[PDB]
Amino acid sequence: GPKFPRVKNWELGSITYDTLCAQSQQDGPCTPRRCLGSLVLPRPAEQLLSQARDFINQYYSSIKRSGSQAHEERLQEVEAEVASTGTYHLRESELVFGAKQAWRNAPRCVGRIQWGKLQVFDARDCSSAQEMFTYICNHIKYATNRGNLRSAITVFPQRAPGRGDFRIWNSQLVRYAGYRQQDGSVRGDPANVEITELCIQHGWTPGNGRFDVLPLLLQAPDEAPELFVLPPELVLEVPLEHPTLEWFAALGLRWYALPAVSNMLLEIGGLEFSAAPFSGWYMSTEIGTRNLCDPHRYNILEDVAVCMDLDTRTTSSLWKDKAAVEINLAVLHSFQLAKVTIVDHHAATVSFMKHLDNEQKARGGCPADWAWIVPPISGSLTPVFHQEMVNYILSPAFRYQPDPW
Amino acid sequence: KFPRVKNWELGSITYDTLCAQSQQDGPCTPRRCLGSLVLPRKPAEQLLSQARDFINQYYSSIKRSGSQAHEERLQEVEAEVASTGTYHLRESELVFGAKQAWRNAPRCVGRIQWGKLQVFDARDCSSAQEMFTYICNHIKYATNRGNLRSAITVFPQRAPGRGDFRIWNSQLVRYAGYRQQDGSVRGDPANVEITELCIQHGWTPGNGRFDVLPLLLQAPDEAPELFVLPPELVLEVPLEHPTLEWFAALGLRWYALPAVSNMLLEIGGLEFSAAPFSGWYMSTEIGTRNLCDPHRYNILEDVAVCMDLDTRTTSSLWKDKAAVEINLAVLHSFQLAKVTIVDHHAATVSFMKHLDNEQKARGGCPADWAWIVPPISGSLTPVFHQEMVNYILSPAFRYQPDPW
Ligand code: HEM
Ligand code: HEM
Ligand SMILES: Cc1cc(N)nc2cc(CNCCc3ccc(C#N)cc3)ccc12
Ligand SMILES: Cc1cc(N)nc2cc(CNCCc3ccc(C#N)cc3)ccc12
Ligand SMILES: C[C@H](O)[C@H](O)[C@H]1CNc2nc(N)[nH]c(=O)c2N1
Ligand SMILES: C[C@H](O)[C@H](O)[C@H]1CNc2nc(N)[nH]c(=O)c2N1
Ligand SMILES: [Zn+2]
Repeated sequence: GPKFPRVKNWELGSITYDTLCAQSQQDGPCTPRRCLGSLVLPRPAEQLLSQARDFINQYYSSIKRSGSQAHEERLQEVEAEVASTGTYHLRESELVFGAKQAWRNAPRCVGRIQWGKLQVFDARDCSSAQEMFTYICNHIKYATNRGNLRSAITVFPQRAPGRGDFRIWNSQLVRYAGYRQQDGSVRGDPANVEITELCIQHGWTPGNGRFDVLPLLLQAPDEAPELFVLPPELVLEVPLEHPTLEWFAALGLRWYALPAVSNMLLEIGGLEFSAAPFSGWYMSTEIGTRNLCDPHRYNILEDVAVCMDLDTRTTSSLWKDKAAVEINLAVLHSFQLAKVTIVDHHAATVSFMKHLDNEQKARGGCPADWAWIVPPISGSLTPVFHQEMVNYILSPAFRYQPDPW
Repeated sequence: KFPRVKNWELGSITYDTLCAQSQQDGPCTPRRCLGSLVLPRKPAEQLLSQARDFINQYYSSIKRSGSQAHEERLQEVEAEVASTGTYHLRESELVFGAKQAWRNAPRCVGRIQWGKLQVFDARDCSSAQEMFTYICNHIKYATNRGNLRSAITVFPQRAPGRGDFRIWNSQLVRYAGYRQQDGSVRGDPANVEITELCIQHGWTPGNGRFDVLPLLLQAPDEAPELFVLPPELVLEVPLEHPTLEWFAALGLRWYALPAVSNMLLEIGGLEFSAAPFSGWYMSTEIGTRNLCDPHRYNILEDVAVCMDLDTRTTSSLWKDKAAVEINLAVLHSFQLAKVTIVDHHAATVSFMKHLDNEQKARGGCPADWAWIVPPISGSLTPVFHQEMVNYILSPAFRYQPDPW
């Protein structure tokens, strides 16, 4: 009936219509002819004004003062600013509204039922690579909260016309090193080879563990990146052990407790925040399945499989499956033991169902990227597998951005 | 420009320029992506222009475009359409179409096999009665005593101002689902509607968890007649776990032939509303979906209780654990009974070569990423890390409304 996407859940037979996507005024990667939905990365005062106006509108609507004289005065104030400085500034609580919106608007995040509880740290005053380090340390301390993790974000100055961006070069605040070996292999995390090399070029004296935390490479505007090392006590880690296979502890596997992305642009009302790191806490398959078992990461599947005594000779033993499950069980049980916040793929996807059900009533939809929302193990076994999803770009958004170098 | 496709496990990059040949539209626009939707939302030289293409496709396939045989065939088709508003395909053209329709189905992980397909021309069918005979034969050939074989049977095309040949059942083999007034459901919940359609057309229902349903066959503009499969055509496998003794006690079992009745074959503009096709199972279809899906047989918890696992909390991964034991029992049983089957690992590996062959022959391969990745152990298989482009090529297998 309705001229909007029909959306069906096949477990339950229930149907919904996404009316929110009518607000998506950025084009994604698909067209009538080809669907590029599996792609990870597909690729003026005039222009700013219209975005700004749309954000202020979103904001005043969020506090139910739409069309009020507060609202229409703010708007005038902004055009005034864009008029003389070619840009405009945000208010504290605007900023906070946007930072939560970009989280809420983020299609690849199963964790969004929490989008409301986000501590936003204003660092728009920060003026040095030194001070960035200080802000970042505060964040890590706060978000970690001794293993009782608290989602948070820290926002450094926005892009100014004709001036260097605040940029953090590492992809995450915590990243194990990747050491290109003499024989050709990589010691540690192969995902992090290039940054590991860059720290080195910039002065890092490098270890040779599998699990060496990298220093940060913080860049203030128009200045060469500066190297900062994290105090080992600030970086909580969890040693991985298994609840019934006593040998698993012997593999010496560790993961860090805090997932903190630091290379993503945060966009609000057309304002671009190039340094704006945020943190939540892990879903257990991020560690157990992708980070530890991906062919092109630590690739520890055959190794566990062999200790397990499995038939790694043939696919049909499902030796890969048995191994990956027990590795995931180990990530779960270890974090639990350590009193570090962790959520399994079942419980996370159940909560996302509730989120969808929530956002249905609240906005008439929730933009979602099915491929990224369905766990990388036991897909069919989680509710979101059977849940059709519409994906579109809403703003404020978290965007990808070129590596500074 | 043209889509840039990357493998995130190897670092390789391809370019799908075969997508440039899609002339059907998909559910997506630039503002919204509806790739995850299971179904869509639902004059005469358009037909001709579909036929002219297919004929060119066919003659280019056998290395003879522009030639005489091509030229004439083009005009044959033109003339038959101009005078009758439709036309017909010669059997070798049909066999080609049917094989392309398999090759182009973006949801199939098994297309490494696409050249090896037995085509039965059954367009000289004029009754429910004949339909049944053609189907009984499909099964015996395709089943092939458990050494399974890919086959399609093509019943007469749709025709303007006449009803359609239809097979009402979703698959030639399905288990009856009886809704018991207790809210609950005996058998396969996915099959309740068709079970009742069967009952009401005078089928004598059983009350087992795995009751093989009869076939409702419908020749044009007549009521569907009801035929019963001879038990020795329905090859079934009992499930049993290679190390868990107690598993065979579960009385589980699944048929061997996955054959689909309700889809529509489209070739050069012609539509075939009855054209069932079969292959062999991939183990996860049975082990994960059909037995563990909450809305199917849903045996996840029972098995888990039998494994003495911890139902109490999700974080013991009991769901995951039980599932893997199930998929194993399906791989065990089938391999023990010498019934063709393939595990999800073996399957996606072959698909990767298929992707590579396709990239070299046509410059691409239409793939539905969400359907290619198995229902367990996603990233544990190489297709997870492979970007895919999706689009509708013709010939094509399509969905179509149930005939009621
Ligand atoms: C609080 C618990 C959270 C959980 C369990 C969670 C879970 C996840 C997971 C599992 C992914 C996919 C990761 C991958 O495979 O790369 C993801 C992606 C994402 N999350 Fe969340 N998240 C949480 C908090 C947050 C917060 C606080 C924010 C923003 C302030 C956020 C923003 C995002 C974004 C933008 C992505 C997309 C990643 C990308 O585009 O590369 N998440 N999240
Ligand atoms: C020979 C071994 C084969 C294997 C292992 C295989 C595997 C699969 C799998 C796993 C699916 C996903 C279906 C689902 O999850 O429900 C699928 C779908 C599909 N396959 Fe294959 N297949 C095989 C043969 C064939 C043949 C012979 C044809 C056609 C002649 C075919 C065409 C299709 C089509 C059209 C779909 C989409 C089904 C739908 O939309 O419901 N495949 N196949
Ligand atoms: C807040 C957050 C929480 C959480 N639990 N997990 C989180 C995981 C991420 C991980 N996103 C990175 C995934 C990726 C994207 C692009 C490319 C490339 N090229 C390589 C990898 C980000 C934020 C997270
Ligand atoms: C050739 C073939 C081979 C094989 N191994 N498995 C195969 C499985 C199928 C199963 N497709 C059914 C999936 C579906 C589609 C639409 C709706 C609806 N509405 C509900 C379920 C078809 C063909 C197969
Ligand atoms: C090619 C494909 O998009 C890629 O492997 C995706 C698949 N799904 C994913 N899902 C999540 N959550 N994170 C990922 O990095 C990916 N990678
Ligand atoms: C909603 C979701 O797209 C739907 O359940 C899909 C997901 N992927 C699938 N993949 C396969 N192979 N078969 C399916 O039936 C489905 N179902
Ligand atoms: Zn799409």
